[PDB]
Amino acid sequence: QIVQGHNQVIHQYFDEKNTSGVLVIQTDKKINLYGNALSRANTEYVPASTFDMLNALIGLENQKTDINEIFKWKGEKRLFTAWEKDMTLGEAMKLSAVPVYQELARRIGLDLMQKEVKRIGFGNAEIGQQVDNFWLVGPLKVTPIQEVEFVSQLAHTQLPFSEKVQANVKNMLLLEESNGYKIFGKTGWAMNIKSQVGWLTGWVEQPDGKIVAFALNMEMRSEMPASIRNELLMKSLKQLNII
Repeated sequence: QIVQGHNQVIHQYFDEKNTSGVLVIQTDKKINLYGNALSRANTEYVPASTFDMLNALIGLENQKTDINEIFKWKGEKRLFTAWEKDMTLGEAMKLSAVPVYQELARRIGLDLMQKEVKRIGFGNAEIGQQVDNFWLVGPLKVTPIQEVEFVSQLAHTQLPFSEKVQANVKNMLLLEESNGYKIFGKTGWAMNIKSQVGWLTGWVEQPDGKIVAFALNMEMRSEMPASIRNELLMKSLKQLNII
């Protein structure tokens, strides 16, 4: 049941940021839509870094890597200085270090990747012929509703992967943690489109254990702070009494 939530206030929040966005909340097979551009909820977009969650699942499931492996930095200048080091898959997750996730995609290889993305049904499930950038520039696209369903299932260990793998990938995703409320998830930003999409997709684990999943999806400009996504998400979650 996908419905427009009580949206008068969150609408304003999106307006007051001069963006066009949607916030999708899933709380036990109720999905509510918020924001100032609700039609985004059913529009496919490149997932960008949010795909790392699925890449990691597939790689661990198929034993292409393990959570102790240290991915070596060979010495080349990377897009961010923070990425310029040896790191594990979990540290790569937190930093969204693309080269590590590209190295993992190339181990998985094109077939296995396509077969796994189709089995999971992630978005349009098209990865094309280039195994190491399909989630960055296309052709892979996915809706915000499809993303919230995906993270909700990960949070509940309901994806079609091993329980241990799912637990290991959840453990990589912790963003912030106060008042007994934990926020897990993954930002993404498809900086090269004709239109730049920003994601923050994840869930809240409330103190009593309950899970509320989210997927924020908005139009990004270069004028904006990267932090704008976390700011709009947290303001909205507070207004909705989810945190």
